[PDB]
Amino acid sequence: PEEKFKIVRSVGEECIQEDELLNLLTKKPEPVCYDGFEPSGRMHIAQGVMKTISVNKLTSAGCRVKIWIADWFAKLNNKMGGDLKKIETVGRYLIEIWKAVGMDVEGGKVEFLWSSKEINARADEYWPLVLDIAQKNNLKRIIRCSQIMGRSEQDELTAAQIFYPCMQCADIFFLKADICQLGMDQRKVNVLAREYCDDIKRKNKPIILSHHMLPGLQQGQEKMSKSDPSSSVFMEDEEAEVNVKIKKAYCPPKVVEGNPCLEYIKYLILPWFNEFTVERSADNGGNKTFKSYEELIADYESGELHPADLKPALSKSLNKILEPVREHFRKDSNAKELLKRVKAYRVTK
Amino acid sequence: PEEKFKIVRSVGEECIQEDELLNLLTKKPEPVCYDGFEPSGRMHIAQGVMKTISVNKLTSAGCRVKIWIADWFAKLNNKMGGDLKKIETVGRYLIEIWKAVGMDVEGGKVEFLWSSKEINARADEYWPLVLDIAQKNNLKRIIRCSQIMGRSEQDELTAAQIFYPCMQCADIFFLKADICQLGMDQRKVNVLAREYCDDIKRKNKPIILSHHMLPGLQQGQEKMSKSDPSSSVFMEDEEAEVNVKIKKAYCPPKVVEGNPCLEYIKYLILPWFNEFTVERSADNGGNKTFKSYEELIADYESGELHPADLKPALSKSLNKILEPVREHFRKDSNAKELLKRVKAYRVTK
RNA sequence: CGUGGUUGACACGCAGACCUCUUACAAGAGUGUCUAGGUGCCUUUGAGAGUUACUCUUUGCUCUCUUCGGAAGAACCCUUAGGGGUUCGUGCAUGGGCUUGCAUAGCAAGUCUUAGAAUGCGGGUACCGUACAGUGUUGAAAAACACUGUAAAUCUCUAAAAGAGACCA
Repeated sequence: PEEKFKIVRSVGEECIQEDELLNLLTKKPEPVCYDGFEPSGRMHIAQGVMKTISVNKLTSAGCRVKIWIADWFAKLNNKMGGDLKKIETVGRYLIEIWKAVGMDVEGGKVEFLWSSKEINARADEYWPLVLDIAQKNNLKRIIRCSQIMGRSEQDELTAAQIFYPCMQCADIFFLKADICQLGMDQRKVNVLAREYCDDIKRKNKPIILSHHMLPGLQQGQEKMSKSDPSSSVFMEDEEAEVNVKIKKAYCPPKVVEGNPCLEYIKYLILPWFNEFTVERSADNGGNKTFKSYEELIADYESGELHPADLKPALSKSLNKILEPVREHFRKDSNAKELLKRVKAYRVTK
Repeated sequence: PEEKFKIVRSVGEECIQEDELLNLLTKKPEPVCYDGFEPSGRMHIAQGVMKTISVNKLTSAGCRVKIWIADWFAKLNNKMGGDLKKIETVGRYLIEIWKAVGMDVEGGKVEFLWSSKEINARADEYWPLVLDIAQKNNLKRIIRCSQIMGRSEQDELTAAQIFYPCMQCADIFFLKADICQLGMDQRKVNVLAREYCDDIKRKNKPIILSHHMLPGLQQGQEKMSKSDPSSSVFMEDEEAEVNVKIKKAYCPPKVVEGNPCLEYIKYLILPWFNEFTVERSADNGGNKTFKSYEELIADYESGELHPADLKPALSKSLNKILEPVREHFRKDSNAKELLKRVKAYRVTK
């Protein structure tokens, strides 16, 4: 079990109640992890590669991971104009990308679930729980959780934008979840779920594994936004476009803080290949391999590793990791049609 | 149609867009009526008998009436502690109550429908509507739709309590109703729904048929309260119970305003019996029969009809109205069991 | 913006931008490309009636003549030629004196300029260069002529928002 809490804790930067997670790993042989995915259009890299890495870490630890294709969450946030069929197409696109990028679906440990079909099948189990969470939480607590949706508390929130935390908190218990492996922004609704467990006196509270929020490619972008395609790497971005964005990616010399390129390295590459090789001419210090992020940041700050070397090796490696998905969507006809339809849709706020 | 227009109009104290109502009666041979009521315990007279009078008078106009069994909604309001089983038992109690009191169901024009059952059978049709109502209306408007559960906007609100108004407003297009026969009390959510569709630019708003809110037997009670059985005559109340409640009922001499006995006559006896007979000794002016309410008020204000004579006649007529219910619940085993269980349930605020 | 070409084509002095390559946004290379807007007016404007649980208001969708003349320009019907019957096209806030809150002059307000087209702004209305899709011609490439359109391609093809009068979990 020791390696296991290491393997899983490596999934998220923030882990609440580490001892209880250890207990769960020790006692219940196949913990169930989940994350929610609103199909809101083209999905950027932090969504694909980092999550594939995380789910692979979990399944290698023996965890069952449920990928919640949260369609009504997408409509509740008026994605795609709230269109059922476009949203279904986008979800199929996402599943295809995950299969292509190297997600261990064939392992039999990853199950992709639709909120509409699944919840439609057990409405009686769910809706009472939503009513209960909604009843046991005043409005203000629900509104504070709006950041799960990407909306501030000052946003004019539709009453559905008020219910949304209720359903998303409920899914935690609907799905009988053990580990909430999600992003930072899901932290408020996850705490809503624990305080609900406190209200309903369920001893077994869910473990919380909140993941690092991958920044946008431009300076000061705490997170990639689908609204700025140049600031977000899309998993279907082409070789040249990878290159262009990266070149345009912010990467000040000797400055690690707020330097996105180093962060994407840290959270994608070293997790992907265990090391980062910067290929350099003999005159400029020759080829160099970074097996760890500390070595990379040291060589970056000292000035031995300049951004002009990081970014090219960086985009090289990014295009490498992305090439299999390019090949899949070039080869698979249904995936190709899904890609064309998804790019044919307008991104909505 | 003018006959139909008058008949339907007489049901409610306030009838709105009378032009639209006349148009509907002329163009739709069988317009759709309904009532939504939380099964929250013992049935008092204003809720049973007045509703029976209105629904029967409407069905004689050829109208179809859908009685909305508000079990899921009642659970939203925590009736019987929100226990759906007790809610269902109370609903069966109330249905057999209407049957005993003289509903025209055998005419095939009255329909009892279950909110939980129908919503589950057509949840795909329902839930989107509630969402939409949530969207097009801010929080403040839905809280302004608070009353249809009862409290003012100031009392503490949970999120389920915010589902409720939009859920009723969705009931509208869920039921395909053209005229909504309910009390004055459904009003601000009524325009919640008109605003809803003005926004969708549909073409035909349904009519309201607002029933008078019957006061309690005590001074200053603008409406009946089940929290006060002493101010509430229950349709299963024995002759002694009715007589005592009427005796303690507020009825100042020569004062018509706020005299619940007079409104009780107006809305139960004259509508039910077409007349009101006050039995008095030859010395006390002898028996007098009131066919119209104005004659009753003229004699009452002039002092010829004293409360000592009005109250016994009121109690006699009310007991006459309630005797069929007593006989039904005395003879029918299932009705008697339902009565036992409903009386056994603590009316939960 | 100018140049030689009288002129269309053809090249040059400056900017910008679309695409590629590099490159840390920056920055640098490539002529593959393009780059004037006008001629014309209207458009601040009675009321009511309707937009799937009340009224009304701030706004939006439909029915009667569509307020200083209101269908501006267009289109449909009929003509000796002058004309006529019909439809569509319905923009939004302020002033300026009038007096005050202010010793008169910000901002607003009680009044009018049906609208001082005055101050700010879009849409439709023919023509033109431009560019392309389509026709016919001159045309060996290129270029050009005339018509439809676009230049702000296109629209809630109906998921129009808010506000004031009430009985809860």
